[PDB]
Amino acid sequence: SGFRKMAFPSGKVEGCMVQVTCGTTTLNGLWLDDVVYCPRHVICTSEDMFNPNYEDLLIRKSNHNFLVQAGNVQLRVIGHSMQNCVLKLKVDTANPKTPKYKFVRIQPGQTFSVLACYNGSPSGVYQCAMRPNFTIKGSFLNGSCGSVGFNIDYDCVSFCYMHHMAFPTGVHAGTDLEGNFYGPFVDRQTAQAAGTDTTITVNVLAWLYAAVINGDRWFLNRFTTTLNDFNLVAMKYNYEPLTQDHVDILGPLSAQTGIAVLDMCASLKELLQNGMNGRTILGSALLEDEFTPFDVVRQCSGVTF
Amino acid sequence: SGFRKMAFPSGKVEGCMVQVTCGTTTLNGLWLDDVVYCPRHVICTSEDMFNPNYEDLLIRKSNHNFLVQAGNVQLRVIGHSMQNCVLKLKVDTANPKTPKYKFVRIQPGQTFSVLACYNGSPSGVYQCAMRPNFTIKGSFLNGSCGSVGFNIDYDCVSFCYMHHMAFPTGVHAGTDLEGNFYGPFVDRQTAQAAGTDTTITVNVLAWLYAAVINGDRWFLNRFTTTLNDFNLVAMKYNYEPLTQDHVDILGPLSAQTGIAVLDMCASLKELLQNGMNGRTILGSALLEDEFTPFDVVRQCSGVTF
Ligand SMILES: *[C@H](O)[C@H](C[C@H](C)C(=O)NC)NC(=O)[C@H](CC1CC1)NC(=O)c1cc2c(OC)cccc2[nH]1
Ligand SMILES: *[C@H](O)[C@H](C[C@H](C)C(=O)NC)NC(=O)[C@H](CC1CC1)NC(=O)c1cc2c(OC)cccc2[nH]1
Repeated sequence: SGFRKMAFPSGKVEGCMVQVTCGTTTLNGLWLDDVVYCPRHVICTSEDMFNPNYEDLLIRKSNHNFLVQAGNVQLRVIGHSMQNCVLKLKVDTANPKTPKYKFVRIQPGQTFSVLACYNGSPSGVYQCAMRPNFTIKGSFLNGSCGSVGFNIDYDCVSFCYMHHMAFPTGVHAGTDLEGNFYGPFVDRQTAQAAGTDTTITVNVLAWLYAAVINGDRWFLNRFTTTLNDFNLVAMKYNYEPLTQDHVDILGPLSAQTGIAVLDMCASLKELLQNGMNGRTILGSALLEDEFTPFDVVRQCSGVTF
Repeated sequence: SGFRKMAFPSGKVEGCMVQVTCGTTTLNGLWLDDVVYCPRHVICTSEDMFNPNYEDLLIRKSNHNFLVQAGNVQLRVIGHSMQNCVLKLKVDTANPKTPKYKFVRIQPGQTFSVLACYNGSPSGVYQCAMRPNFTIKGSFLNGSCGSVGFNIDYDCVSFCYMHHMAFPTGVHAGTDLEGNFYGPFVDRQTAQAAGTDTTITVNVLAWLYAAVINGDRWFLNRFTTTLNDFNLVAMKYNYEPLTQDHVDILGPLSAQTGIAVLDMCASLKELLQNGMNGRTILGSALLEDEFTPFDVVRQCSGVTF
């Protein structure tokens, strides 16, 4: 009953957040076993940001130049190394609150929860989608770098995002936990254009299925379409093409609700061509594309962790 | 940079969630010190729901009739008592993860985070507002009763909501943790009309201030209004009257942005009378009223817990 943008419970990730200070810069790190993972630009100065030689800057630094605090406890650094755009700080204490975890590189269209942190301390949690242009629309202030994004599956935390930078228009960019950026961005203060974003078609369809499950049906029309004729309209409206793999992924939702995927497409096609005409869908006046099919099923069947 | 509906980190509340079983019914409870708090209708049968004598039903029950599980650990019940619509189960073990906490009865217009739980296990977290008609728009399935809503202030969890029931239209109702319902509802399966809801004016104004802080200014007009002429338009549009206490509460936001509260009102008045004309505000096509002034300041100044 009801449908909300829902984040994963954040307690397993809260117990892993730490503060990392090198010189004047303080940001957040992720403490798993005896390793702290943080963005490498913590070793930069204000004037290094425009073109840092990260490898050279790291030469200057010794283990003791890294202050790592977990709450009020200082963690002794005993090894440091770079992996892509992330720093790995080996510490002499293993995090006793380490959950079962994996590092995963997510694909565009997938969603995850963000635990926004400042000074090693969690501020809030919200749900984000990795946009087709490899950005995310989050809420991050100065000092938020090192905040992570994650999914939970029973007991396993799958970390998929670490925050590195913000751009004009509330656009945020980051890396996986192996340090590789999503999309063509660098941890450098230079002109960096995010590509044009598009709407995640399969997530819109998922959210329409969620509307029917929850009672909204005014938009269900009397038509059907082929896959090809739908992707002609999607491209005109800056929607991702719908692939057969997407059709298969909506399968279980189609079976629950009795609406074949291509009938939902016909209903979507008319929403894009005529608009909503003042009406709302699940309390929204815009088509929502930040729910995956799996997000819908979770919320609607009550999957716990 | 960016603005999102943001929940509090839920880890302090996760460590308090337990499963309570009496007979066939299982729901969630909140374990603080040596006490478990849960909705009293856990002692009901399917046919008792229409008109339960809760006091009489509780006579039948003994301490051992209550199964309380925290994860895989069974907690021994050693005392039971009713307080309004909540049950208090004294247990022989004190929750070692009890945070600093208070029980608070919130006022309409205030927001809080909900930790939706099933079988004592957290499923997700999201942010809700207590509507003027004393309902909330959440996402709750069968088995969600006992899930709680809360705010966090530095280290203190202020519990303000416990979930008891759902009504047609994704409308949800519950109690404070002293067991008293918000609004005129009873824990009975009978016809129960929620009053007409209205829009929380002061939260809309807060969210407009958040838009200006974040860069959206197209809606700022060249006009001002008095308090009285604004409340004439608000009432026509099902908006709560704006009180001087609300004007004072928006004070700090007005000072940050340089927009006097009554100028924002003039800008709001024109949005209500002409609509948005296809435009969006902070990525929304509807005026949003589930951010308090304090929610805006938190998100925009980076308050941590
Ligand atoms: C890390 O705390 C910080 C997070 C930012 C502040 C956030 O989410 N809101 C501010 N990251 C940060 O400042 C980046 C620095 C490391 C990558 C080197 N830089 C930026 O985020 C940044 C650079 C630019 C820019 O360069 C030109 C133009 C416009 C905006 C911008 N933002
Ligand atoms: C507790 O798990 C459960 C939560 C519900 C199911 C939820 O959030 N989605 C289902 N609470 C529950 O079922 C309530 C029982 C205790 C108060 C006695 N009852 C209802 O929620 C309820 C009663 C009615 C009704 O009576 C007439 C008409 C329409 C809807 C309704 N819902």
